[PDB]
Amino acid sequence: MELIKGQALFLELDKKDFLSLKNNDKNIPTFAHPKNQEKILAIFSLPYKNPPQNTKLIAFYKDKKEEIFIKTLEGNYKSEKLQVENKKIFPPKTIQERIAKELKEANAIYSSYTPKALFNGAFNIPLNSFITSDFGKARTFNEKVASYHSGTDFRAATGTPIYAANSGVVKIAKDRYFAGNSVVIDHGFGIYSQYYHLSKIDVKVGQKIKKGELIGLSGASGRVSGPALHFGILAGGKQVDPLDFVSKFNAIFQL
Ligand SMILES: NS(=O)(=O)c1ccc(-c2ccc(CC(=O)NO)cc2)cc1
Ligand SMILES: [Zn+2]
Repeated sequence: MELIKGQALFLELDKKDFLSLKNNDKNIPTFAHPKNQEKILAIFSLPYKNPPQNTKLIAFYKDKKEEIFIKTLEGNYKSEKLQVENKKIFPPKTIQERIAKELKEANAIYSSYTPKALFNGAFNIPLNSFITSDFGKARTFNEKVASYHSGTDFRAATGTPIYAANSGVVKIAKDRYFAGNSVVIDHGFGIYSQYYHLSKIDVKVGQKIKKGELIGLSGASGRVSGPALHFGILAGGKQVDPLDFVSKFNAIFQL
């Protein structure tokens, strides 16, 4: 199979006599195919930075093993040539500490797998705006990816209402260093949506939020480049193309 880096892939497998799905010694969870009852699904993601050239998954069954080969593609992302090497930047220890703390808080949340659907049908757009900055915009130094845009940015003046893209449980609802005022929703199955640089947060941690329900007002908090909404999707343990994902997810979980 073929998958562009920084993208998610819903794998289809026979339900019957299935024991596990592995990638070397790291197990991948599975969930029901909502229409076809003889199948199950698994989300596989390739990171934008340093993906392997290829991947070999193994679906182990009671009576056999079933290999999946996935070729990694570069795709067609925008990329600007960097001039100054991404040298180890030297922040004040107060900022270093906050980033480290927030990294630890985030990793714990993003590997807190919930084995049921908290969502309700398809994802919707968190607002009815347009993309000002695509996902996957890379900054490159001697053909190596130094950094990239982990989500997609919508046009939003400060104070534009933002709504949850799907139903779920709120896991983060606060100001963070890089993200600014952040909302992060667990939709189940390792699927998390992200809403950053808000001017106002209208939800609490642990709160059940419905799709289409208001989560906050867009802002510019922690955003150097002016007011806008940053929308991100983490799934299969990786930041992925949010619109590519929504499209793939929605084709399965429509109604
Ligand atoms: N879920 S997480 O691990 O806490 C997390 C992931 C990504 C970012 C992030 C930081 C800076 C920018 C720059 C930008 O131009 N935004 O508009 C974009 C995204 C922040 C937090
Ligand atoms: Zn952004």
